[PDB]
Amino acid sequence: GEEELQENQELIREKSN
Repeated sequence: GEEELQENQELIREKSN
């Protein structure tokens, strides 16, 4: 869940624009 918790906030900002 950790990778989908805080780390998800990175890919949703960058890998989503």
